[PDB]
Amino acid sequence: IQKSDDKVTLEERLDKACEPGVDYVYKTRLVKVQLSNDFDEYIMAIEQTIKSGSDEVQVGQQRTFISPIKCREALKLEEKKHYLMWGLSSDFWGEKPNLSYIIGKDTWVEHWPEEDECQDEENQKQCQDLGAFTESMVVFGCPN
Repeated sequence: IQKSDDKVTLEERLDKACEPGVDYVYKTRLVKVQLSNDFDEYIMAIEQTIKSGSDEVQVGQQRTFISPIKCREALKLEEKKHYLMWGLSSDFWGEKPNLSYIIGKDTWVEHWPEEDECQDEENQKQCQDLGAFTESMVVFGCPN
């Protein structure tokens, strides 16, 4: 989703992440990046489950994000970083114990800076929006 992180507000995240099309909302980390000729895969671990969907995954379990190689320069996924990823349930690929996901055009990937990295003035607004995002969907959920 090519909306910029400065152009999106907290209320835009509240409107987009509470849609019934959007199935999963997670703040997570990634472990392994495997680069292949067909598609690049990301073994990725659950840090929090902000909004669980049709996949029953627990905190600390690992899943796989599949992206095409042309998005490898576009995603800019660096290892041991935190990312906010949401999206729809149409990106189911495998079966239930071996579920794989697809980074589609409707998949929201955002850089989540760390707790020390919130101390910068450039990352203050993003940390405030993402903290109020977590404190709105974890504690109170999504209305309608």
